[PDB]
Amino acid sequence: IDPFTMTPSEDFVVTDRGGIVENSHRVHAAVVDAKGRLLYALGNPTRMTLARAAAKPAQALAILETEGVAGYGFDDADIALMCASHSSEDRHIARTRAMLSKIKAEEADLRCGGHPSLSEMVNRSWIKQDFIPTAVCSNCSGKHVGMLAGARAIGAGTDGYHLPDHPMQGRVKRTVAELCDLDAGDVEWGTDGCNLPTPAFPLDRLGRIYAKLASAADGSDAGEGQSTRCAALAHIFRAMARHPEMVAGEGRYCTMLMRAFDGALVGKLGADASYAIGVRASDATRQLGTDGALGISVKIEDGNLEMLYAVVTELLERLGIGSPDVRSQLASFHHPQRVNTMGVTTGGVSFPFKLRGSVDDPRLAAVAR
Amino acid sequence: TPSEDFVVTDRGGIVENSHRVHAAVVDAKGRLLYALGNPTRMTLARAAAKPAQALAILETEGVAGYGFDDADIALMCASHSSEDRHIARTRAMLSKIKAEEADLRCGGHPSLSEMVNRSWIKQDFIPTAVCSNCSGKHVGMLAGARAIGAGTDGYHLPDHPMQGRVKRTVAELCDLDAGDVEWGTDGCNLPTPAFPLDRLGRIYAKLASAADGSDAGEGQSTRCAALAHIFRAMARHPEMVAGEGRYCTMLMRAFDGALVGKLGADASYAIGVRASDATRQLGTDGALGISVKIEDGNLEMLYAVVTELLERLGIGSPDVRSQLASFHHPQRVNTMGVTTGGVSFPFKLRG
Ligand SMILES: [Cl-]
Ligand SMILES: [Cl-]
Ligand SMILES: [Zn+2]
Ligand SMILES: [Zn+2]
Repeated sequence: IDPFTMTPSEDFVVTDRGGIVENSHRVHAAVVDAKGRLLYALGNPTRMTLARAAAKPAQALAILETEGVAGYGFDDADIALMCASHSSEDRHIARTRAMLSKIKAEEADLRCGGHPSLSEMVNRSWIKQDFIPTAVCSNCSGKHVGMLAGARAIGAGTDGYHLPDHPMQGRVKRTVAELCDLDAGDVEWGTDGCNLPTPAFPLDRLGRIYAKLASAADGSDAGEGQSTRCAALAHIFRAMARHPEMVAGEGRYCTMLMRAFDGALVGKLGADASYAIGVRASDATRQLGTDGALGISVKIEDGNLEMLYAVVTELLERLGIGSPDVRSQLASFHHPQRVNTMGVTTGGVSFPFKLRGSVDDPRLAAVAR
Repeated sequence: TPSEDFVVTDRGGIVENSHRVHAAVVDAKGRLLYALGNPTRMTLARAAAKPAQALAILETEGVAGYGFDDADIALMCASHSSEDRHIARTRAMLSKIKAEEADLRCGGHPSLSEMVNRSWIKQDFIPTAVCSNCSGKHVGMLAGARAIGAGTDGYHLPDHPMQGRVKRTVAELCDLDAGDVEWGTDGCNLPTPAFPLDRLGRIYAKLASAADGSDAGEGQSTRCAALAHIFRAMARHPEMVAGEGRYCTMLMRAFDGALVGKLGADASYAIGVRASDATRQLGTDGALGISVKIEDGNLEMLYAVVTELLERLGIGSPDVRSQLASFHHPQRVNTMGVTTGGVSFPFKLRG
């Protein structure tokens, strides 16, 4: 009610029914440069956050930096599937089996389990057949095959490749902290749905990982000499952008986003409503005030995915990233339909949040909340 | 100032999501006894308003002649799972009023029970009007429109006398002026009210209080008698109010007449508790009402919080509440059988 005392604690996405507030959801977001400097924020941009599957490009880097993995001949689409929370479409299952074959492993070697598909259409096909998904159907199956590959390549057991004491998980933990530029004690660890260790760290550092992806892609495309790590980051970016259907699937936000942007960015979902985007240097990033790549990370405090995709699409519009025509491929996510059982629209979504970082009285405190 | 009351989920002790909780616990006159969050938050009651809409139906002149029974009234109060038995009862109620499915003005939707919906998907079933979770309410409004000789084609429109009756009855049960109730449109295409959350608790306290007064042989107005009947119908036929496995059904079965409870979509909940040792211990001499809203709309968190609140209020025994253990602490087990996290209730009741 007072535009001059607005605060991070008031950064919301709200749904209404005939103008009456239905639900409200707190938003947190960080927009960072290629070194992690914070450029813009919503909510608490340093919120300690479970990255969930948005950490997968970092886990893929740990796989690709494992000595001997290159000999298996994983291609870009295989790397994309390592980075994926796929919809368990037949092509994802088939590629998982092909990756198994490249390392001479079997489905029984996987330590992830089946689950209902992340795609409603795939799940409808499974329901019709009373199909029970198995390990090879896991949305994380590509990451698991990559972890198996790394365990085999260094001569570790494949037994227990998913456990924290295994050297593959030691490599993951170190790689995540290094990409975030954190000490190990500033990264916390739980266990994911796919039964791997999964990291939590300040939300802005998830943005920093993705800014580093995009920055590495810029350096590779420009022909700059790169470290082995930067070359591997550039390869991960390229793989995701070239095979975005491996990263998610038909009708999925990550796939539709990356297809619409045609190489300009990569993006990835984390469960419980986190999202991360790495944006290559562009006219839009320069207008935001940086000379290199950019990273964006978002968390919806209560975990609602429909709201996450609406907010991410709104934030891209506010940041001037893309064109209206590019972002219009995402219109169904930006303003989710609210049509009742008789075809009547009953309400909608609104975005009463305010990006900070672009000028207010110096006496307005922005308390991260 | 409202407290900062949350339910919080974790993964290995690391915070995953948090959800703001609003709750009101009120006496039979609506006086606020305990609260979480903002107990007066303006809130869409959604289907938690259905007992008030059922009252408007039952008070309509001539509706008694159709011979609706207790299970029919329960289905008027329902957000049912569209099980075959709910559809069958909808058709039986249509027949009682000499109407047809084509007269309904609600539409089909995926079932509120995931198990039912999977069964529909396997069979390529397209739900129709008679499968609406609100089908019983719609048959009741048809019945009221026909009973007073109003048109049936537009019984769902705000300008129809049945909707005028509903709008008046809701404000009267809330003890609000008409202008203090706001109205939107529900999923089933009826007008749907919003009012302060504590007033939703007040409606359910009046249900339970009427059940107590009928049980006790008090001189009741026709309205209190009808409220008592609604309470009794819900408690006697809780499977009509929701369905197998649903929180409302399991809650009411566990309590065996001691309370009624009802879900509103987007995570509101209302309970009417008959006077008991537990209510007297809370400091009231009559019935009480409980209303809850999860700010972000998460249903799993709603049922966890409602069950936690019952435990904090002492309502029921530990043995009775243990039937709801699966809702109180939702399972957090991964695809390989490993427990990955849990739910916590850092909130504190304000008295
Ligand atoms: Cl919402
Ligand atoms: Cl949650
Ligand atoms: Zn995983
Ligand atoms: Zn309805």
